[PDB]
Amino acid sequence: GSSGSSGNKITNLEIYEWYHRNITRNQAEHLLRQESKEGAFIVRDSRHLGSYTISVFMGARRSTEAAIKHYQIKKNDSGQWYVAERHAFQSIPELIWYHQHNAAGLMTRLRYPVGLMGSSGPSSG
Repeated sequence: GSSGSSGNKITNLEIYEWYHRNITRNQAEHLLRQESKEGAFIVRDSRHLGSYTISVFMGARRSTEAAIKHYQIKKNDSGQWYVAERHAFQSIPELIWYHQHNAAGLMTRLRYPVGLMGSSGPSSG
């Protein structure tokens, strides 16, 4: 089971921008699609569980199509978050703290930290 508690939680992500909360698969990807540039990454919650998933834009090879990956952040017995299942951290905002400078997990070096306030994008129709 999963039931929150009374009051605000210690962990604060909303403060950041790369932490896209209150979104869904479509949103995560959609946002990246707008950037369509290697690096565009983000962080959302797993409607399934109280976890967090990182959505990065890989982009096709011949820049002809779009590519978006989804790295689910799991936790080990040591209650540490990890994406590459090789480097465990103590806080969510800590795992990406380094990654940004150096992936360190067969992942692209985050370049464009897609934040809540997106740059700009046209509307369907």
